Amino acid sequence: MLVVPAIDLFRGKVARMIKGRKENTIFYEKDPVELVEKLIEEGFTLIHVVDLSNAIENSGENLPVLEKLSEFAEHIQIGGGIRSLDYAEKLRKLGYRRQIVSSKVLEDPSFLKSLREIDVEPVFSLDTRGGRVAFKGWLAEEEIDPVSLLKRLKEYGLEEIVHTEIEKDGTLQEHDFSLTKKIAIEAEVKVLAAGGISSENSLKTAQKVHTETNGLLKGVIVGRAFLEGILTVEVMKRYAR
Repeated sequence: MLVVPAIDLFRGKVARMIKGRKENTIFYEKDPVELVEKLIEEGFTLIHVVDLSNAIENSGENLPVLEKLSEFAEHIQIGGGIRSLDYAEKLRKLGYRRQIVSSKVLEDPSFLKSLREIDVEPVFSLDTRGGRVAFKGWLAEEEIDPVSLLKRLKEYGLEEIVHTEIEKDGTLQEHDFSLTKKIAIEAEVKVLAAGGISSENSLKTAQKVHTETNGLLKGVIVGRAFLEGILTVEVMKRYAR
């Protein structure tokens, strides 16, 4: 299956905001380009990159790094404030075909079709907690059943998502793959599992669910555990294949 290393970029540097809080931001002493280059060399074919400068500060400070990383764009799925077709087109020109989107799709689902018109694969970031859809701007919404939401978006062309159980990294618990499996099978969508991916058991389990779902669960995304060295590249590679 796929084992996708993930890194956040903020002001040109590899970063991480603890439990999604900007007031608690940390920077890793690792060059973003050398890091991605090493991952490509170690055999990883897909890397998850999030431009926090664009997402949080509406800043283009990370563009130069993303342009230097365009050399590996075919192996990168990029996210971070992608809310307009003009910006999606710019990233696609740089080679980023796989783009992570979320809030814009909830506001205007036709955005999905529009992205496909410029040959972008819109990967919807589905955030959940306790099995319920949990998005910053949709906390009062009547429907918060994951499968229900996805079925609605498939009518608009949705085919793949990143399913993140958002509280796992904070509660120091591992991913609950039963939910991911249910979403994959019932909504019939391709899924990359995220959140609580910090142990070999989680990788072992994901590989099993990868099989039980006949491939719908494409693999997992390793973020905090990857950058913190909790999950070594050796172990990650063992399940990459």
